[PDB]
Amino acid sequence: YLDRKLLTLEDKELGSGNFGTVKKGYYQMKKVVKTVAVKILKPALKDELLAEANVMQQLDNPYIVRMIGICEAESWMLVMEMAELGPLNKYLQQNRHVTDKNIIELVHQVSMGMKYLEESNFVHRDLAARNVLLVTQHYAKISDFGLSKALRADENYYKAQTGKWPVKWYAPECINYYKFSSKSDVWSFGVLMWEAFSYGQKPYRGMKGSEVTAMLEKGERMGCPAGCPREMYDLMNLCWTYDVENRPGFAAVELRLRNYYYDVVNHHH
Ligand SMILES: NC(=O)c1nnc(N[C@@H]2CCCC[C@@H]2N)nc1Nc1cccc2cc[nH]c12
Repeated sequence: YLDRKLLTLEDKELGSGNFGTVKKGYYQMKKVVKTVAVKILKPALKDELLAEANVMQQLDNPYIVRMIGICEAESWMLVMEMAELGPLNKYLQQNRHVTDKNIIELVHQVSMGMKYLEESNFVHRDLAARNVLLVTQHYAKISDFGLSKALRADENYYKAQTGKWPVKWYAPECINYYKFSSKSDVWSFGVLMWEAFSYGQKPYRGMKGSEVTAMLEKGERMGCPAGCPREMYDLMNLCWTYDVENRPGFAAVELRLRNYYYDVVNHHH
C-alpha cells in the first residue's frame, strides 16, 4: 500500500483499456525517485484491479513488469515500474528498421518470462504484442495481468465459467472447452511472434472471430511474415499445434528460441 503524497501524476493519458487509463508518474522511494506507469480505474473493475495486483505481487522475474504497489485515492491505482518505450506492437509499427535479430532477441525475452510464469503455475490469458512493454529497444517485459489466474494446486488449467475475450490470440481448447493452461498461453505466444515479425500488424486481418475459429479448424494457419526467418515461422506453427496435448510447453519453446538466437548472434559476428 503506497502513500499518495509520494506519488506525482502527469495528466497526459499514455494509453487506455476497459479498466481506465495508463498515466506516467513519479514515486519517491527511500532515496531515489522512481518513474512509474500507473493504471487508474475509470465493483467489478475494482475487484479485477485488486486481483491483478495480487498476481503481480507474486511475480519476480527480469522479463515481467514489476508492481511497486497499489494506492486508493481519487480512484484505485496500480503503480508499476515504467517501460519507457511502451507497447511492442506500437513500437514496431513506428520503427520498421528494427532487425530480424533484434525481434528474435525480444521474443526470446518474452519466452523466458513465460517459462517463469509456467514454472510459477500462473496462466496469463492475454499474451499479445500490446501487452509486451519495452524498457529499451533490446529489453522486453510482459505486463497486463488483468485476466491472469493462479492455477489450483491440483489442476494444470483454469476453467472459465462466464466473456469479452481476445479470441484471435486464443487456442482452440479455450474457445471450445473454456480451458486455459500454460499450453494455451503457448498458442498466444505463436500469435505474438507473428505480430512481432509483422511489425505490429493485427493478426487474421479482416476476419471475424468465428471465421478465425473456422480457419483454424480447417488446419489453416497465417502465412509467413515478409522477412521472417523460416526457423521462426516453423516455431510459430509448432505453437499453433491444434491438440493441446501435443503442443510444446514454454521450456521447449524458450530452448528453441534461445538456440536459434545464439545461431544468429554467431552469423552476425
Ligand atoms: N509498465 C508500463 O509501462 C506499462 N504497463 N502496462 C501497460 N498497459 C497498457 C494498457 C493499455 C494498452 C497498452 C498496454 N497494454 N502500459 C504500460 N505503459 C505504457 C502504456 C502505453 C504507452 C506507453 C509508453 C510508455 N509506456 C507506456
